Amino acid sequence: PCMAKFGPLPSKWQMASSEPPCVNKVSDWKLEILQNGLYLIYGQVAPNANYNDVAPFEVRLYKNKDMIQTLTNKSKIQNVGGTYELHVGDTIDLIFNSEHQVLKNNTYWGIILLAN
Amino acid sequence: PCMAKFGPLPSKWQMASSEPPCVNKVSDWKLEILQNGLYLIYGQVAPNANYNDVAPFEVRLYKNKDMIQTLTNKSKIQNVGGTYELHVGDTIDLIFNSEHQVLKNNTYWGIILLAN
Amino acid sequence: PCMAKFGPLPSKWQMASSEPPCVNKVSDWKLEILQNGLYLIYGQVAPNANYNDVAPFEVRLYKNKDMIQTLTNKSKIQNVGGTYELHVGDTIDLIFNSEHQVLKNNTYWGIILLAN
Repeated sequence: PCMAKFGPLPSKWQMASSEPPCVNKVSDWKLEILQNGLYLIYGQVAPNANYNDVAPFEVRLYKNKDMIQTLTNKSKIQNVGGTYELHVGDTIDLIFNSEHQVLKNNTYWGIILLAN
Repeated sequence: PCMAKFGPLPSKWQMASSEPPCVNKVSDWKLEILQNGLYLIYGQVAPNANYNDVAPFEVRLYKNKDMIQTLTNKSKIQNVGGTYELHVGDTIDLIFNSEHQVLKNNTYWGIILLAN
Repeated sequence: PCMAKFGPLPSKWQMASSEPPCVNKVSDWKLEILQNGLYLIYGQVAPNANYNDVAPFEVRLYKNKDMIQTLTNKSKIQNVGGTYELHVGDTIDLIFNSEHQVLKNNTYWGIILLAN
């Protein structure tokens, strides 16, 4: 199997595949796709309940430059991802409006190659 | 493969895995997770069209004590589940506001282990 | 693996399975299920931005005669599908309110057999 997961704390990027790998980590919360195929993106955002800064609550999942998911709910744990056919060079990134909107000890996302 | 499905009638819990199993049935509509891993929960709620009792319409999917899905639509067949990384000891349960809100001959949920 | 995908242009139905096959193409955008099992339907609708005809915007996914997904958003790329236990004889079809509501060079759907 080829899969990767970022977080939650203490972990950053964790990876497991054969050679050649299907993905490579770019930086915290961001990955590049190295093989064409059918992937399942998964994970969860646990929103910090006592978040009281001025930035509105929003978490955004990016495929390349385009948002593919917006999470707007400050109370409940919400799933990230879905099923995506992805191509070589694509990136996936999870971006928080404020690093404190979220509980990084219970926030993560990952990916698994399902098929070519 | 490791998988399990509850219902629909006439069936209750049906299971198939190797030893040791990845899940074990707790009771009707309720399962315990026995291995850490990436699961896909699936299934459907077929709402009883002629439901006329006082209880409002709602079906709830639970992970442990927390609702992970609420189904509020009394007319259409609606999918249950999604992709969840689950841990040893976790339960998943499907709870109906009234056993008659739903058509148990066309209502079920199941689970498959995707990866460790 | 057993899988099939329609589109995007230039492609129509593309298939790959062992014998006997799990699905067979009926016609453009429409497939029949030949084996009972757990499938994942995937894909995306890329809405034509400059769509200005009288037909309202809607894309519908059908399981047999019943809509299982409605896509109503004229601006963003939106995912199609989810996880469905499907039976022999079932059809899946993707229907557009107007063939021009959508960019067929970036519109497709596919299916993969996950388990029996």
